[PDB]
Amino acid sequence: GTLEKKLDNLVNTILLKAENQKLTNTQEHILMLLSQQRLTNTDLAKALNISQAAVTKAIKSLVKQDMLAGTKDTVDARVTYFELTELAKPIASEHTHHHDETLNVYNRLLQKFSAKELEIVDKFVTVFAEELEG
Amino acid sequence: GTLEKKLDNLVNTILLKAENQKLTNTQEHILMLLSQQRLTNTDLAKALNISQAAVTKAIKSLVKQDMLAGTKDTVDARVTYFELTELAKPIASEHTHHHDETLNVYNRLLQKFSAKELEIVDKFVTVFAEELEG
Ligand SMILES: [Zn+2]
Ligand SMILES: [Zn+2]
Repeated sequence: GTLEKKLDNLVNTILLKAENQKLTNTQEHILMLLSQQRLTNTDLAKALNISQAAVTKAIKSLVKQDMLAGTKDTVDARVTYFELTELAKPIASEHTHHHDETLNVYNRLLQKFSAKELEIVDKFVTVFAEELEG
Repeated sequence: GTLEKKLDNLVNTILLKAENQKLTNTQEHILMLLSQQRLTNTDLAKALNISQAAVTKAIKSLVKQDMLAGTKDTVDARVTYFELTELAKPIASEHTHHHDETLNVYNRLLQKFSAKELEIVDKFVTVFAEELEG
């Protein structure tokens, strides 16, 4: 019962719960992002903290599945912007409020902690935040 | 910058980093578990905190991929035990020490916290632990 182990479990459940429980999470969160405005491959890599290449994989699958449509900027031809299609919009929404609920779960969970206890939680989830880069 | 949001991000990166970066994590951790001893479908569901059905999906894929072999108990015919095959063992090992490294990352990360700060961390990762059931 080192906290190290507790951490490794926590993450393991996060992965194994997602897995088991057709679109990737990447795909789901791309749709979610493009739900509130259109964006480049590059905004999206930035926003979601992933490779350009990973967006372009997901993007292409989405386009194959009629989810998404690329339409080029009329000042800079290099740039393409993606909109959702009608088929996607129900899907984006559904995922959007799946995420609204998980925030309540997070809120309720955090309520168990004094607001000074929480500054450690904040600190902790913050260093944990991007020690996940490697 | 509510901690709620910080949490939802943390998890999101955990999922999107795993995804992008052929075997599932379930599969990888089943192999990992069966690396140190043989076990039922049921030990494994318990151990990994997932449905019986999810183990049997993963198990069957593994058997199709020649990773795994079921051999029945000689006192209770109802019970099947799974061993890894030779093809699997390199794979289990590799994943085993991928996990050895992530523990150092976790350790190094936790070192930044006073040992009283850490009792909150422990508390926190513990309630977070299985508020992830729903
Ligand atoms: Zn999501
Ligand atoms: Zn793993």
